[PDB]
Amino acid sequence: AFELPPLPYAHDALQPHISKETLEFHHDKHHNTYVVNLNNLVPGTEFEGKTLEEIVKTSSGGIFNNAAQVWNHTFYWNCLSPNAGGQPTGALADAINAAFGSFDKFKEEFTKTSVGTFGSGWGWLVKKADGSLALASTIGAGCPLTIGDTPLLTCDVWEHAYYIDYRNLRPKYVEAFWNLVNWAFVAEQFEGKTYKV
Amino acid sequence: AFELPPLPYAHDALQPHISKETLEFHHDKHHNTYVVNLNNLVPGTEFEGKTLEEIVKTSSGGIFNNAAQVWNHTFYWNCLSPNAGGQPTGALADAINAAFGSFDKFKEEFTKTSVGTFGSGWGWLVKKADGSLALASTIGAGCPLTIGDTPLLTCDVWEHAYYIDYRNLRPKYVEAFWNLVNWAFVAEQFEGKTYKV
Ligand SMILES: [Fe+3]
Repeated sequence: AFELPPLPYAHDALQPHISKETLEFHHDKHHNTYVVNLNNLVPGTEFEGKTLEEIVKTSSGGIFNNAAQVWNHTFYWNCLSPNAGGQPTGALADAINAAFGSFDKFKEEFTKTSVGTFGSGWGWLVKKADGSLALASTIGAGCPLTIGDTPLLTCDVWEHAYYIDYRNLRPKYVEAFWNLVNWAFVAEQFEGKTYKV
Repeated sequence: AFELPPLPYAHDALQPHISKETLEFHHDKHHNTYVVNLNNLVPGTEFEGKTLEEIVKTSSGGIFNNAAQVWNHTFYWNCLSPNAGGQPTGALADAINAAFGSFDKFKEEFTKTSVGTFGSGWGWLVKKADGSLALASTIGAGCPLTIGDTPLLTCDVWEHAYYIDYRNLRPKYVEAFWNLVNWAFVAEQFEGKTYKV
């Protein structure tokens, strides 16, 4: 059955941008719940052998909400890391600077897309089927995988992602998340070995 | 312009079911923000003279999300109170026991409807146009007023309504909310002077 992927870093590794408490709750409880619920939902269905990506790509209803949320969260943890942040270099940086004009202007628009997500949702930086870059905002457990797009970066805006550390100040959370982005991971997604399982 | 209604009780009046901190944030900040945004949104539009209820009933988009969230919150604060909880008596109790079988089974189903709201939303107990009782779950700022139904009771399940006190334990929040319900207010809505502003 599906399993909860260990955190790619220590629980206190992302301080002081995201507390250890936030990670314990967000990863140990919330993420875990989605995993548990997915494992209770797949038995006896046509999703019994499929892979996470496979399920979120063909499922709907409650199976989807949980499957997509598990993936979204695993992907999300990888988009972050200690001693990171900064900017992307190489082809990624060119794709961004060419699609958004500059990295600072990409952050501006990525921030607007995230913060402007009404309610529970996610902010995304994706690569379309034509290799072009694009921003997307999903609500709930919405995942770019279902539109054939390729996720390069994501930002969880569900209130539990930041309430402990920023309360209602969602913008201050997004701003501090920039200091944790794992551009190496984003780059890998951009063009190379895309994240799976 | 629209104003933020004072809390019907002290900020620490609902302890220990809902902390004073939760009320200061939920009411003083979140509730207030929806008010402030509504006031920036209505000027120059066709909602310039209307009432809160009028706006949430004929608006859409961002004007709606803010108008309905202001209403939902004001209504919500009234559905709670110190030295309350218990059960409804009279005609309300009859309508409940007749629609749900018993008050305990109504709580079961109301709880299921609330907790089962995926993401940000609200749990409701309404009275349809044919006087029958019904449960509803809205996402985001969804309000039963727009369906011509009559809200009797509501439970905010946006994570900010309980994260400070229960974190991811939404169920323990709903369970503690029952100890705060102001049934007199719910009764008023059931049949009589319905809430205004
Ligand atoms: Fe709220």
